[PDB]
Amino acid sequence: LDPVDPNIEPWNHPGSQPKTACNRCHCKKCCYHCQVCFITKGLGISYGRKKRRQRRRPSQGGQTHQDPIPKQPSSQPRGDPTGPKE
Repeated sequence: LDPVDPNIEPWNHPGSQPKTACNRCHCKKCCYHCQVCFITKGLGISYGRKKRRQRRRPSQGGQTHQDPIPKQPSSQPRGDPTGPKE
């Protein structure tokens, strides 16, 4: 775990497939800060996250992030045409 930063850097979704196209729907919103496989396998449950583990807070151009942009989809309804987020 914790290779580059997260396991496969899965903080870049269209907001219409990995979280809408009949995907997982069981471990993505399992009340746990929504980590979705990141620096720790505990899923940010309570091992001691540092937030800076992302090393790309300013990167959110269609990133559909969860911790940095939990505000909304962002860069979707007003940025890149993902699908039904416009």
